[PDB]
Amino acid sequence: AMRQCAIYGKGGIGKSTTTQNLVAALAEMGKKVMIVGCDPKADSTRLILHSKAQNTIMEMAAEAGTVEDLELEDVLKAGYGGVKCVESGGPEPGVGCAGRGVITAINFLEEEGAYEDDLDFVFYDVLGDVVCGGFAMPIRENKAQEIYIVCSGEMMAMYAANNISKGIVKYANSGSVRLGGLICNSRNTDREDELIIALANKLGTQMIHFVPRDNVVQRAEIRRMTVIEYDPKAKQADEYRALARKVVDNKLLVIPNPITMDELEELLMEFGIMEVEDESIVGKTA
Amino acid sequence: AMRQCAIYGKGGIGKSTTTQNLVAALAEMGKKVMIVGCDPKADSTRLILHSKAQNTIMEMAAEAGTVEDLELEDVLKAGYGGVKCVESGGPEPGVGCAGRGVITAINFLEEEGAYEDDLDFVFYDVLGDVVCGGFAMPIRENKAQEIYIVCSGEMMAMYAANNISKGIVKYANSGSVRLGGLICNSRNTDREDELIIALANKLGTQMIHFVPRDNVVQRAEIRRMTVIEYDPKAKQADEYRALARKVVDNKLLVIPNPITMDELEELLMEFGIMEVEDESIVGKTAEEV
Ligand code: SF4
Repeated sequence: AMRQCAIYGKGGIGKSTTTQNLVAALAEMGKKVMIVGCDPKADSTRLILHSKAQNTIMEMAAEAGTVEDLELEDVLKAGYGGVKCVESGGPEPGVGCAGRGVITAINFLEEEGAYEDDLDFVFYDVLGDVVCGGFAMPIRENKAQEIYIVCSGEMMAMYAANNISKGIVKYANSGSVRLGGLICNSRNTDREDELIIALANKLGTQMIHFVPRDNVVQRAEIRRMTVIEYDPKAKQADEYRALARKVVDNKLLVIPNPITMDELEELLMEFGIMEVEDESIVGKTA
Repeated sequence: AMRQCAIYGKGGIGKSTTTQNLVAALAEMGKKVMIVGCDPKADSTRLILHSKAQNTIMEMAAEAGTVEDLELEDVLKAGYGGVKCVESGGPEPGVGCAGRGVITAINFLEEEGAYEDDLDFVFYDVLGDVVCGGFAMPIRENKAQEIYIVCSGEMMAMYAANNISKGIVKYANSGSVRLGGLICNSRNTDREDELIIALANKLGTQMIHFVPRDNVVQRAEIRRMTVIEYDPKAKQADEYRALARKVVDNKLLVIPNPITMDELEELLMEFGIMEVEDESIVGKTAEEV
């Protein structure tokens, strides 16, 4: 039956590009898939639909008067391989809450029968900069049972993974939301692969796939498309199919073990990302 | 007469380093200052205190029962130049709202008379990666009158500048809160100064200063310090004394004119940041060439 997944991770490490490339690979294997974009920039569907910007549920609602008058056809678009795409829309600057926006989007999709239409998979594309109650809404309301965290071998992306893990610990007694694994979006940095496997081991999960950097991703991105669609023969295309294969097959759903800031520094030093701090020069004029 | 300011801007562009270097020059120049860190990392005070991490109000309250069981001395620490320091602390991951925490920290500091104590400036350091109702708390509740925006000549920094400006508009209508200027944190990107001068004009504001890239900032950072403390004769110190002098003298406080997404992208393209899109290759497979 339909699996409900979310991809969570920091901004500016290519999470949405990895999400759309994975979803493309899943359509190619013959799964029927929906992407529900929950990023405030609303950038989670452009490579499926070949568009500059999909009209969001917030925008279309606040324009049809309210969500009550909105037609599913203005909001749900089909793109590469029949993948169905919808955007939440981010909060209204200075007043909104992403928790309220995501609930509106989901409640609206249920009501119109989106979740029932032959779907194998739904992927919530969600921001993990700050893991407040708003961005955790898909977890609190038991909508994303299988979470995959995009990170990279850098402090802030790994801190965002840890905080996402703590969001999953909080809802543990409540429902069935589980961490299914980490995805490492490569930044070309030494031992990044080994850093994310070790972080996975300490979190009690797996690194499910290492996504390499390859120029073919940007060649496809400039054309508003996925690699699967642009160049089905590319080495990079086989890397997205492999990750799709491991996600379809995946049974390792856990409640993770969040680590301390001291244990995070310890992995980042051990893997050559961070240096010994020389406590001796602290507070001292030149 | 105490001036209540907020520095808003996206993460990963050096915002908190610029803020602390600005507060450090103001203290060097006779001013009594308080920094209220509002970033979830709670990174707004380390270079003032030469400290690894300042205890946050959220962490202390939860361990001490509630915020009512805290004393001022455990929360407000003084560092370089008499500069008073406080970290709100960020939301409990998965449950909390950043605004709930920032409002709890601000009521506690008023209640303990920390705003009456011979103060020239309060500076809130606020993350602008998403301008929800939470991170606008200092603006919705009339605590910050003058907002300055750190950006850089990068797409996401300037998208953040524009959403922060729309946040000011929502409250400036029916409030005294105003936009005081853009501060460019250089990334040594070509024509950055011009891009931010142009964005400032389109918004109705000024580019109050351009902060260059200088390796002497990391020399100081590495020792947990501001450049004014680490080497006042440095060229980069006068940069921070100039930005300070302009904030002290500033009388340009505006309701901004936010720009559309198209008007912003045409800026990025007019100054060589964003590439012009070739519409003829959109949707074209390699097999179609
Ligand atoms: S919960 Fe998170 S998103 Fe909602 S308002 Fe508070 S901070 Fe913003």
